Amino acid sequence: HTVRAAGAVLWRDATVEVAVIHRPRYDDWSLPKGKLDQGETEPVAAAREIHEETGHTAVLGRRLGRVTYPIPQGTKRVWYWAAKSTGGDFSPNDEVDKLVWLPVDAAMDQLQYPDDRKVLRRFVKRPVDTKTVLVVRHGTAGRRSRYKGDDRKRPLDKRGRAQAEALVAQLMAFGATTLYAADRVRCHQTIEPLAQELDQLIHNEPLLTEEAYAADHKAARKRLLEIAGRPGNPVICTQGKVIPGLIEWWCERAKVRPETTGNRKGSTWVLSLSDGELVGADYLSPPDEK
Ligand SMILES: Nc1nc2c(ncn2[C@@H]2O[C@H](COP(=O)(O)OP(=O)(O)O)[C@@H](O)[C@H]2O)c(=O)[nH]1
Ligand SMILES: [Mg+2]
Repeated sequence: HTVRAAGAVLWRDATVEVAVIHRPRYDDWSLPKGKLDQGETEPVAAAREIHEETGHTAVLGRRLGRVTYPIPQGTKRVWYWAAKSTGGDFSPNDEVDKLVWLPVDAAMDQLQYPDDRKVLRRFVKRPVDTKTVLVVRHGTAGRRSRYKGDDRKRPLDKRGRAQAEALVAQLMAFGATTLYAADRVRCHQTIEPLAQELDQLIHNEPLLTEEAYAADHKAARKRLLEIAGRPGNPVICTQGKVIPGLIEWWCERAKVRPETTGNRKGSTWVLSLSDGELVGADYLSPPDEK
């Protein structure tokens, strides 16, 4: 069998130091990680494990790949994120009796596992103090053909409503702060729950609809870059025939290679930016898939 897990390179600005945790059961030094709970997405599990094992709150940034290791029951697969500490503090807990904050070179020597050193090597390979643009395809909204009335007003269905609710924890894991939605009800409804959680208004985006994008893709590219340049971590909820065009264009321009890809309803692209440059493009499956 295969056990899905998530973890992080937790880091702080002491000047970058990384957290290394000691687990006395095994007597080893590692990166924080743990298994996904039922219904949990990898990013939400990573943030929870950071809090349970280190005592810190954090904001996830760039994805740092996956590590597979054998366990008695079969295989454990762990997706890792860079995670900047935002608060909290370490007190000993069930799994961890010691935490040390080390510069990356010293942390590399402290780690027990070759695959944790590979993760830390990926961490240092690019900027970590990043901002994040979260591009979300709206949730499930039934069929255009079975809908009577303006297609623009077609609402989320029950499943899509559930996806919208499940996206709050996932987008908050990345420190979402500002909200944008293509001019379609189904796009606004996907981030409505997040708008209530943040108490933030959704800015309507006429240029990022399928129809607008098809007629004027250059206006849409320029609008994406403008949103990306504003302070904060914006969420942009749009449509299936818009997102691949925008993501592939930006990744080809920046020479960024996405490790995963897809375009499902409810999916999220985490775009990591440093000083205006794209440095990561991480596709997350819908919260009720995978
Ligand atoms: N190769 C490898 N083994 C690990 C790692 N973490 C834990 N283990 C080993 O895998 C087994 C299960 O540990 P773990 O995955 O932490 O699960 P838990 O301790 O039951 O929560 C134990 O033998 C661990 O020593 C790792 O990063 N790599
Ligand atoms: Mg283990």
